[PDB]
Amino acid sequence: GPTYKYLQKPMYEVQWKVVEEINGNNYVYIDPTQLPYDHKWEFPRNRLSFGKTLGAGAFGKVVEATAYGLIKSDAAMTVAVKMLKPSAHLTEREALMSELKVLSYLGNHMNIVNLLGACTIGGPTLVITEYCCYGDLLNFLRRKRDSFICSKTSPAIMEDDELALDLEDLLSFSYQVAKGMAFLASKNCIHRDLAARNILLTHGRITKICDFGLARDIKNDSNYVVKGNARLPVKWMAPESIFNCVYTFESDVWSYGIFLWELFSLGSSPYPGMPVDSKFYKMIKEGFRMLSPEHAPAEMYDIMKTCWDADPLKRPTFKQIVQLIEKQISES
Repeated sequence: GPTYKYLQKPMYEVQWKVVEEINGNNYVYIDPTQLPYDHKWEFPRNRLSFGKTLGAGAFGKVVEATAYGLIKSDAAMTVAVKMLKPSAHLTEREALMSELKVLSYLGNHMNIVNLLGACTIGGPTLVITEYCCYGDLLNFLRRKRDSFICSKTSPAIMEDDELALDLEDLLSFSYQVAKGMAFLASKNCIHRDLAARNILLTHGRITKICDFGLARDIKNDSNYVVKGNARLPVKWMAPESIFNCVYTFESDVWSYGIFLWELFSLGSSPYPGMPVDSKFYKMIKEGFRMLSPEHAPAEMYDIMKTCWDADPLKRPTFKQIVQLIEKQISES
């Protein structure tokens, strides 16, 4: 209804950013509304059947659905559908349109959650993406955790996957996520919230980097902390990024280092037991770092440490990380 303050209610926002140029120092981003939309993506909404909710946030949700003829003309497939509230204002719907445009611009890669289609006419805006049957990687690591150190106990069952977790899995996830992020970086794209909770797993134990924002309300997740005017994933953020309030290619790399730590720690939360407050920010800026997880190979811990270099310029690029891990594989 009518309000007497200009500041608009919180609404869904586009999550990933595309960089136009770095003149600094500072980043200038592309305005996503200016990107094209190809109507080849348009899918008759009557060909969707909605199932269970996968995750819901304050503004909308993502649901499991079946789609008929979406990719192969005479076949049904399971997909994930992103939606706002049915009466969402056009300005909020436009954020979903901009998201659709960014996904289209990025293009397809095995290690992201890919765009499959959209319903932008004839009703509430829907974005159709890949369904990842095993859910998020953080939960997967936690369910499978006990099997890493026991070969007698039956591994936790997740859908059809009754297999144990081993070092080969962790090395594979490390490599896959690095490739996915190298892909995003190659398109000048910044994720801003890379973490195990936002990486999904599908058939073949393939990891897919996700934009999960619509599917949770961060007020209910203690890994997001009030810091100034925002609630932020501070334990995954680079110190200079927290201080200057800017997300960069180098701060995504910092996050990948934190991801490697939680990966080889089998789903433990970072800086365990450490209060997140004035003292935490100070200690990280002054050089405090986590030590190696028990299960992390030395070369992976070494990558972690470089991802956490106080100087953003000295951190590896994702391209360089991919090369390093591929060197590991060849020598293995």
